[PDB]
Amino acid sequence: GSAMALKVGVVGNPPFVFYGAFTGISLDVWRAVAESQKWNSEYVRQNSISAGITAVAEGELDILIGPISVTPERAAIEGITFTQPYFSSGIGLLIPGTATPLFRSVGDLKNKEVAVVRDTTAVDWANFYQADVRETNNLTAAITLLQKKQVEAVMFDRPALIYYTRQNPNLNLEVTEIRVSLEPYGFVLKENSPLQKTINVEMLNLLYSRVIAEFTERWLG
Amino acid sequence: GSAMALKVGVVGNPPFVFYGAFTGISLDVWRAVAESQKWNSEYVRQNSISAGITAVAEGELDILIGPISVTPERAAIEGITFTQPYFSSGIGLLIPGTATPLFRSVGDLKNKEVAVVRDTTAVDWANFYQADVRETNNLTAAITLLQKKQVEAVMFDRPALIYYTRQNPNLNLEVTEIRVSLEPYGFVLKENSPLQKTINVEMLNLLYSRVIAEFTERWLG
Repeated sequence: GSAMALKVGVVGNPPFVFYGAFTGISLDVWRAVAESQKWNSEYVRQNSISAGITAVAEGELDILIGPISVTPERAAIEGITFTQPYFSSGIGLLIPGTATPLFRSVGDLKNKEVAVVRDTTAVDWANFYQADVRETNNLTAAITLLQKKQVEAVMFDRPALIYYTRQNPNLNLEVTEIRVSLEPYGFVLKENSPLQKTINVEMLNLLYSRVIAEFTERWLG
Repeated sequence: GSAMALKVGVVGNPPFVFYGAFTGISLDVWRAVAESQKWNSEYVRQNSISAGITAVAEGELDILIGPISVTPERAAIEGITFTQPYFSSGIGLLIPGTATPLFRSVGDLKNKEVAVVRDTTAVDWANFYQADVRETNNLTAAITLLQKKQVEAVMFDRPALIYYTRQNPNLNLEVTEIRVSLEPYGFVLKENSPLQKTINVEMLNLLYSRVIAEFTERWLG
């Protein structure tokens, strides 16, 4: 169709989002939704989740997609609304194989030099657990600090950490059994958006038909 | 305060909803939300979920609370919108203790006389798995049919079934390990409701603070 394209902001990390142009679990979900409605899309990579949320509130974007945790603080932002969640993720920790005995619970996080990526929920969880928080620009930067020896762990979404370890088995890094939290992922629309109902129904259809589970299995099974 | 009360429709079964006047997990969640905003409530028991959803769409109710599964078909109903989910429930099966070997998977459901409560997601799941569906007016009626000997199982939300077995250990009924599905519970508001953002933030606060987990532990821990 020749209808005006929806402006789709993209933010996140593998396996949910990859940057060529754009691929990953989140993109598979959005594309299935867009395709079912014969919609045209224009993808714009966003610097951060909050930058993307502001762009949706300001009408600069029609929707923000990616592994975006639905949190009270974000849901409180004026002008935006979250879609129904499409994935239930856990926030975990990546540590050196030898540090396994040291990280058995969230209580062990206190005072430990924990690396986190700026503008992610991990920053807040790391501060809440009284870790020695060290913010970085990206996951690669946070892991490069662990690869060296400045931080005793990296706090980030569990699926992304697992994916990373699978691309670098040679590194001997391990994702602990510790779950700092369980957070649902959703997309961000403008409040009272006329697309909301259609997107929710479609995402729920994908969820219940186990199609999203297949997408996830393709990138992390 | 003397502000106009919100019309709160109530539907569901224990441990989420009990009928005196109204108590249970769902009522604890709603009350915490209402209390945080100093809101006044007027509770009206609903005959069924779809009856309650229509009452919200028609403006007869401001919100419908209870263990309401967020499904594509319901999200598609004109005039309504679901809040963010507050609980992740599983749909299970209640069978006689002796029938344990017979129910090891959803595939074993085909042709088995399965009892379901009218207007619940179990009706659709039972039909989808090709069981010999037998609709009843309520859970007590569906279980009374199992207590006799007409159905080989009762399909209903797992927490409600477990709660039931705990009030009647003398019956020797068992909730199988089979999970027909995993469904999130949410409340129903009028589409583009001015209360939406406030309710979502509050429910998310309750969720993340583990307060909802405490409510659930009180009625089913």
